Amino acid sequence: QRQVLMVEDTASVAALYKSYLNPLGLNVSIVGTGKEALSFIQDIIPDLILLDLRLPDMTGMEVLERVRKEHGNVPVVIMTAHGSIDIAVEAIRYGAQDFLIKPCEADRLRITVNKALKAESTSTQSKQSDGAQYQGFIGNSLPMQAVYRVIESAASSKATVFITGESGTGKEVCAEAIHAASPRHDKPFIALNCAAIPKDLIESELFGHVKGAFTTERQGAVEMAHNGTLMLDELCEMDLDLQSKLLRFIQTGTYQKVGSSKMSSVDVRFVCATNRNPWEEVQEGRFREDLYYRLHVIPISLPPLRERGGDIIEIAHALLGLMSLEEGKSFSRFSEPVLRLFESYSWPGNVRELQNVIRNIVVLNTDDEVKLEMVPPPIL
Repeated sequence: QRQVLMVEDTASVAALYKSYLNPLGLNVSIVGTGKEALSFIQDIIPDLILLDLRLPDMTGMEVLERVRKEHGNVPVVIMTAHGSIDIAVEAIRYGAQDFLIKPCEADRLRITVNKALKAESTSTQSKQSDGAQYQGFIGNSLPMQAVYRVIESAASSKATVFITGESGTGKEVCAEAIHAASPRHDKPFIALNCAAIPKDLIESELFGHVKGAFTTERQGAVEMAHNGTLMLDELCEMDLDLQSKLLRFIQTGTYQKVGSSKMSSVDVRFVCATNRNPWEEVQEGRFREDLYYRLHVIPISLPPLRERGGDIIEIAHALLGLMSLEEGKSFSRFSEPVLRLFESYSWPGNVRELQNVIRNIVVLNTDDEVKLEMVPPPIL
């Protein structure tokens, strides 16, 4: 059983976060001081440390320093309030793997923990900027609460989940949430983006191929995903010929590797996503109607940023830390007039536009605080 050490001196928060992790079937140990965390580690090296920056006997940075003096590999995820993004960024620079903005929600914590444990000891590869909060999957606006509700109900079912929403609204992270809350959480999570692959290769990427299939026997997504979750992202980009083979695979669980006539089978739970209107794609003859009704079982609609109220403040704070790290700067807060302006703007490009705007600010300015004079058009 994997071990997570939670260094958290607020007992109610530690209990809440431990309850969030219940679906993952882990051994979670709570300590409330740096002394007790370091004592634990002398005996048992955990598979992950969740480390609050604020502790009664020493700072979280001091814990991190003392851990890294003897343990260079154990993953550390920092838990921080808005007010300590400056310290969270310095913690990453010193040797921590990611930071989580508090308060945290159940799905975001499960995704972060599951990704940190699988990265160490096989799912689709992941890095820091792939973290849930940077993709917009953070906050407790009513529209997001509706998403979390469906994830919780659906995760335990094998029924296919069909995710819609504009580009950059959190659809891929929503699929990771389903996986982490499901009984398949410890099995592979495989995401294939159907737009990211050329058409002459996507059948091979999905179903594998044998040696000399086209100008050695490689394993496709369906095989990598066996007993786990297969996510088909940007699914409406798939061509009609491949759609017919996908429908056959969904119905029968059977497939052929490219270049082979041999029949193979796997057991996957399906999630898919599109930023198109899927029924419109059916009406226009671009998407098979039978495939639509086969897949459109448990629908989830991600709300755009303009419908999510105060969530934008949380995402912006996460991204300010991420862009400071990426661009070698030390921004850690926004002025209140900047935040008011971010709340009034409708973000037509959703999280990608938010990332762009914050990156532009961080590249062009050197400050600890984002001020109104830094905000580009068309925001102001």
